[PDB]
Amino acid sequence: SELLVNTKSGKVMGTRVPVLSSHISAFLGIPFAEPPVGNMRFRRPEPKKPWSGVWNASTYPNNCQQYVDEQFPGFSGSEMWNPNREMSEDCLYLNIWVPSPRPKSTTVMVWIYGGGFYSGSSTLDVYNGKYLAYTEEVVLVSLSYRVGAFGFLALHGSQEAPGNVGLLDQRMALQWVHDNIQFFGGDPKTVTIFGESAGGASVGMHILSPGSRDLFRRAILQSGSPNCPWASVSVAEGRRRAVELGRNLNCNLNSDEELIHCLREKKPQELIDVEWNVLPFDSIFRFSFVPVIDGEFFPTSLESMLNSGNFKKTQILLGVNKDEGSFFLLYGAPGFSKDSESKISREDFMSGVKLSVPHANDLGLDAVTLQYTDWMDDNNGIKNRDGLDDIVGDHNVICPLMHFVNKYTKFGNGTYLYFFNHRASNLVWPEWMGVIHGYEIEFVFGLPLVKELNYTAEEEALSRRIMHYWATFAKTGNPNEPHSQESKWPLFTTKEQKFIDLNTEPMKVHQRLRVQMCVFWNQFLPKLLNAT
Amino acid sequence: SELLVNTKSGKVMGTRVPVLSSHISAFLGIPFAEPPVGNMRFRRPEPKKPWSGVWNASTYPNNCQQYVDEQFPGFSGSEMWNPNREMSEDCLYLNIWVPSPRPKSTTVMVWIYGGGFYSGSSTLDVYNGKYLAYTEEVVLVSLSYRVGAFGFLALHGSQEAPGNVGLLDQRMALQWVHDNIQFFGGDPKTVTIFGESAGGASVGMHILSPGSRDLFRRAILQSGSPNCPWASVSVAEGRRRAVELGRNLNCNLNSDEELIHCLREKKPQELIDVEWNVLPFDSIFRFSFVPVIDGEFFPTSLESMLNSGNFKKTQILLGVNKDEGSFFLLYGAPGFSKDSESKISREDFMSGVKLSVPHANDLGLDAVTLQYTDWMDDNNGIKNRDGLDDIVGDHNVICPLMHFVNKYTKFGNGTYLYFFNHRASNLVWPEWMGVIHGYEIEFVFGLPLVKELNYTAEEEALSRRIMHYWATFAKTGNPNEPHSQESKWPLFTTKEQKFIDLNTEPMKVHQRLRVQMCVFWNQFLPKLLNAT
Repeated sequence: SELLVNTKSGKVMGTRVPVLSSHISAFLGIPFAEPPVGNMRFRRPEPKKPWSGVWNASTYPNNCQQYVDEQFPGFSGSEMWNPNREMSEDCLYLNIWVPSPRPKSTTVMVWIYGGGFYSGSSTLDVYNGKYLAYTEEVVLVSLSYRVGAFGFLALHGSQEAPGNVGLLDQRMALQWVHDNIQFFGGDPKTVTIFGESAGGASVGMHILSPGSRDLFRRAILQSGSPNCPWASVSVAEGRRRAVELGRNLNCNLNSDEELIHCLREKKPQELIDVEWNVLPFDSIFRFSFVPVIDGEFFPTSLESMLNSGNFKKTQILLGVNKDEGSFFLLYGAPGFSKDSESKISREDFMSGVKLSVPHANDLGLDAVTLQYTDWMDDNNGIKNRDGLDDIVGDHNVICPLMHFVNKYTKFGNGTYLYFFNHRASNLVWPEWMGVIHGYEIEFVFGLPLVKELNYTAEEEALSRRIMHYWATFAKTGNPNEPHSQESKWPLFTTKEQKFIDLNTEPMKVHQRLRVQMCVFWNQFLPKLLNAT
Repeated sequence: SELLVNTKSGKVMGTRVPVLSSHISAFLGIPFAEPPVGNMRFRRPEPKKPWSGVWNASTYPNNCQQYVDEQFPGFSGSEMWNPNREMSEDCLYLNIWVPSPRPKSTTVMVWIYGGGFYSGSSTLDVYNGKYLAYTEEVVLVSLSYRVGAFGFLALHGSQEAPGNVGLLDQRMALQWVHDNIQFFGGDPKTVTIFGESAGGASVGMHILSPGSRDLFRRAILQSGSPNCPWASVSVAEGRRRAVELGRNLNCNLNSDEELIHCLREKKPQELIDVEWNVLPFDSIFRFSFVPVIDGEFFPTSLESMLNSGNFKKTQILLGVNKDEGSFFLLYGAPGFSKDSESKISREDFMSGVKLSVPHANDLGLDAVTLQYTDWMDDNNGIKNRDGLDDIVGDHNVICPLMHFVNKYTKFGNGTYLYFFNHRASNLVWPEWMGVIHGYEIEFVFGLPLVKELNYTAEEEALSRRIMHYWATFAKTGNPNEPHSQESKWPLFTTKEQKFIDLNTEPMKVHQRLRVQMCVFWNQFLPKLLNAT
């Protein structure tokens, strides 16, 4: 039977699903690790033990225990990101969408969801692999991993919570795809991993980490890179936050064993209720438990790794959205509202800068303010709003990704850069938010192809172009069709630095994506903060 | 007789001179102080002793001993600024141009020449007061003062070279105009002092210095203000340079008396041959002997004086030229040439920045470079040239003058700001230099009215407009005609910050003259250099 597959872990029974008035196979909730419950909490994942009989993979699995956004109850705009399944510590499963008839050895794409390392699910509607699997004829895999304290608590030195166990979760899932995807029709030597936000940062971390390098061929990074100021911390800050977490739940803090044991006796929702109380600064776009430079998963510091060429050399495709920061200002900076134009005063602009660059001294806050203010129109509320918006995006997503791409391209075997600047017509968020963080995803998974969702005809055309780029790149290492007549997505080179805009208009090639600001955030500010 | 005048110092015999096919009286070389020779060198000026008989004031006086530019022998462009008379330490005289018939009590204008405090003469062709005296019907006075070491050597604490004796020279001349201009038809209670470069800085210093405040009514400052980074030094740096000057001429340095006496036995040309060897840094737009904050001429520091409103409150008219820096880059920065487009490479751009902001640490040099570089076109030789040009002008003339005008307007009784951006058609300097430092002067003195000099018809029209502005302002405190139908030069206010462009096109009002950069040079950089 086409829905029956025999893997090295046991037999699996999938289910047939309808897609664009046709059908494909889906194997949902296949386990790749033992349930990390009880004494296993905070610990590294263990391989799932083989099972007898047939595993029923016809329904989605549970979602990892996580913080749930309730800033706008009912609002589809925000709930479409919340977990749509029972949350549980027993969350390590993966989903596979296979074309029909089953391929013999086709291209594989493994998706890693984002969520600031504190949230995210593989079962969201936006992440439905069937449209893409169907339209491009590839085996689509989406894995899951532990987030929040459950996946990133770090007490370096002990083996009960070494840290980065959330990244080890992903590596585990990748190891399974490597050892079993062949039985689903996929080609293990042609797997592209791709992600967004924290997922984009994760993809960049497997490219850097020696233990993960051999498990995939190519990589796609969307709005996120490993060297982002929010994606990692030192073992010291990791330890400092683990302790404070324990202090918030009144735990015996005499020793790591003391602390860990107390944290293991706690109910999931208790660690989550106080998780945000451990951040060192009053800030925006920063998260409690994230990856930590431990000397294992990451040999040395990320910057020296990028400078020494110590990382997997292959082809990569990456880019960012036009308005990456608006989402965090809405939820955290004073002055912004979901229901108003949110024109910001000088007062709130500067409060926003303090919140966006939390680690900067007064001299630094002054440098940032000067760099993003038009003194010929300093009280223009719309200019201060977009100025604040640019700051959060540049400092957190764009300038860090341009540093990675420029360092990578020096040792890589091919780079393709995009800039997504199209605001979907059916967006429910206000206009002042623009091309929002995470909304390029819907085009990548092809939601515009389904009429009932209500996208324009040009938006569906865009979705197919992007789906063909990602897929054609996953198969060949080049987003372009060999002898096509269409426009060519030029290659990014250390010299020319070309990139393309991605919208519903005739393709246009550009150069030096936001250089002015990137030089400020990557060369000047770091230096200033260090000398002072 | 109309050419005979009896002053409180003695009788003076002037001469009739032709101007625009007419005539006016001229009293040239009237002395206002005793010849500062011999033992009087470096000492404060003494009032000229009355004389019997008639003083012959029909020919220009000598020029103060000074450095003479020989960078372009023959070149009119540079020689028109060199002394056109025998140089001599006996240089303290003043020139008066009186309308004919002699007025009874008309407006007086006293001109103070510029020259970086190391050069300058009242007898240059460009400074001929007859055209202005004639055209606007005002008594025009041009004084002289000692420059270089002769007028600014400062050994604070001693009375043999207290410092600022060059400013005391000007004050002396002003005291004479105050006590005698009435006998020439001028009104002593309506004297406007006005100057350019070092002269503009001098005018601003009489506005600040308690001893000079009562000697004039209004002031006009062109391309220069008291708080310019090149116009003054501390008593310590003044002392440090006086000593080094003495070290260069092998003088006994055991005591001030030792040093001063040795410097007095030296021939004028000997102090001038080594004058430039005392600058602390390799620099551009910096001069050896300039005014010094001594606690006498200047009560406290200039910044606290401007902040406390401690200065003469009256009306002032000031402005700057579009390309104030090009002249110093040509003579001192590597890459620039009088005979080429001078496109600058990245190498020379940065060498230029090091030369322009001599007192900045590496972090500061980086801030400046970042603020003036277009990273989307960093190797564009024309952009690096104009970028360097903007830096020198902004840091040395424009941003400092905007700080003064903004501080003054808070306690003043009226401010009028201009931006001169018209390049004369007969300029002999290359085009890349633009609207050069000191070339608005020719329009102020009305040289465009004399056909033989070869100016366009619109240039002569501009010269009359400007001459009427300066003169109408000198008489009333407002550059505009009471019930005129012409365009109005708006008043500059702390709130609106309006200013006008001054060229051959229909007047246009603007706001916040170069705010972006002015905030950088006045608020951020100072702060950065102080914290680091």
